[PDB]
Amino acid sequence: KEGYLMDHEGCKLSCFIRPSGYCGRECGIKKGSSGYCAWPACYCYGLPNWVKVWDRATNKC
Repeated sequence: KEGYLMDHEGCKLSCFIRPSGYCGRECGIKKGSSGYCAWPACYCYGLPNWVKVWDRATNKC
């Protein structure tokens, strides 16, 4: 599964002025296989199906 990671508040995880590879790391902590800064937010590939990703409809940010 792919999508934007969220923080604890339901906001997309920002990658404004982060080092390169930040989003790949954060995606990997959630067991994703790849990620990148889809500026301004981290986007992941290869997440297991149980991982919650951002959804605009239900956003709480």
